[PDB]
Amino acid sequence: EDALRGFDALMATAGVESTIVKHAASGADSQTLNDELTRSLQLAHDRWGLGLLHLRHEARLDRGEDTDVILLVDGREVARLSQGAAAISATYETMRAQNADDLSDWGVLPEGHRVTLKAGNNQMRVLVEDARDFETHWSSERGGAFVRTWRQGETLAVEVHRPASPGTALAKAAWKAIMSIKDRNFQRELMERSNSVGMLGALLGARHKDAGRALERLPEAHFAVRSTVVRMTGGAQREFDQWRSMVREGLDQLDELQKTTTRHLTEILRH
Amino acid sequence: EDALRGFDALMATAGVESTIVKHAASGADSQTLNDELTRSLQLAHDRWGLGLLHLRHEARLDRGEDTDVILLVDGREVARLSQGAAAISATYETMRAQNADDLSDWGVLPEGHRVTLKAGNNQMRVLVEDARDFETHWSSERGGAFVRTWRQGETLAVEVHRPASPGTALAKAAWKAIMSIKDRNFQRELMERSNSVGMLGALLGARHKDAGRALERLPEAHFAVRSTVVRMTGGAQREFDQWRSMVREGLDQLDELQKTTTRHLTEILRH
Repeated sequence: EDALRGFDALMATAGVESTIVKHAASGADSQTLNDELTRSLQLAHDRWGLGLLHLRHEARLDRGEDTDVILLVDGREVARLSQGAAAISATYETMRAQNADDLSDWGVLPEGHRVTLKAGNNQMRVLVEDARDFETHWSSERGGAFVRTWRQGETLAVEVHRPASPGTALAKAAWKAIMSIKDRNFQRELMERSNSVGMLGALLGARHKDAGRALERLPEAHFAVRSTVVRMTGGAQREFDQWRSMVREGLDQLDELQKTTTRHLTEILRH
Repeated sequence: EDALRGFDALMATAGVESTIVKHAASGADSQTLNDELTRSLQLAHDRWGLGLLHLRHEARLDRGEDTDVILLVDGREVARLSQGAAAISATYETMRAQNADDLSDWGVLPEGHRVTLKAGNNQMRVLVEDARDFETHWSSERGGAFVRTWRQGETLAVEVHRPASPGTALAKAAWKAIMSIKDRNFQRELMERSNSVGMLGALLGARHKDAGRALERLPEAHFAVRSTVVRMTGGAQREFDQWRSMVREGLDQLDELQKTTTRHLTEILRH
């Protein structure tokens, strides 16, 4: 029964408007349900930013009962939702790798000479206009963000991410939930307790918890949103102006989405 | 019996030091003989410059008698040497295609955005240093030659060719063979006849021919050498200086080889 809501909560960690409950009860074709799951999962991963973009993430339904949702990588069974979110997180963590900096060391395209951008400006104009495949190293974009870009065939793509952590997501949403209390005496008491237990600790103590009893069961606890990817397949792929436009779009979507998730997080913080 | 010498003459049209007679009579393994044939043929094609570099040219021996040599393209039987050189030429001609100019329209790498180099200088430095695959359009090199370059994986390659024709090859070699007569009276007579029949016509009339009786049977009559390719797979592939060096090398080899073939041609002209 409960697999549908699990997956929806998972997706909800990112701006993923899953409608699986509106089709699972509609008798939708199993292959179309799986297809939609998979597209949702892939988008989810673009948002989470694990640097696992080099993999095929697929999602399936089970044939037996109690019907669960299988997470697969490259057609191999990896996880199931019934394992709880934390296990899925650790599973994905064993897959991710980081370089000398706190950044993904992987790269998207099959291995082999990722572009050492170094410096320069017309550096990439050549690549957008006159190049088959390539992928850049990370660009240390000054605006508090890191970005890289690649193209595969007729598809051009850019990703942007800020180094984040569910803990920063929770600090923001928890402080914001404390500010939204609108009960200065109770708020005062909780702020006073935050001095020793942090924002989250105080908020947990307010709801008759010992160490986040329901917290560990909920997804948002780990793998917050920290990245986004903009891609286009189509004539404009080499326009370059389109490329700056993608970058702008990506920054805008990153900021909007992480603020949106803090909004939803803060919301559930007060229930 | 005669297939070995046919192939050797074919190869001899280009600087191809075939030794097939030293191994066919040595009992060499059939697969190694075929392998060597194939490598020779591919080099031959680099020299001839048909713009068919996008194909797999392979050469095989026959199992029956009288054992002939099969020319294959992409594992399909295309021609056999027993067909005479002219037929092989026409066969290859149906394969070649030329653009708005007298140049091959094909390109090497699978189709899709060959680089419109247009103008510019650091245009390509980006590509040698920071690019996976690509291939340029032809470069109108001022030095009476056209050149283009591409890379496939860890292999970087450049080709250079001059627009030529076996007829120009024969005009040069024939005039040179007339000058090498060293019999000013006979030479005078043949030069006088050239006025109406061309150099080749005069030289044919000197050897009791009507329209090149043996000429049509010999390879050099068609598909002269007009191109060469320099390729490297190895660290230096992105050095760029190595790239200029390849270009220099290619021009040098083109000039040396076409002069060498004129030498050998002229030689057979006087027998």
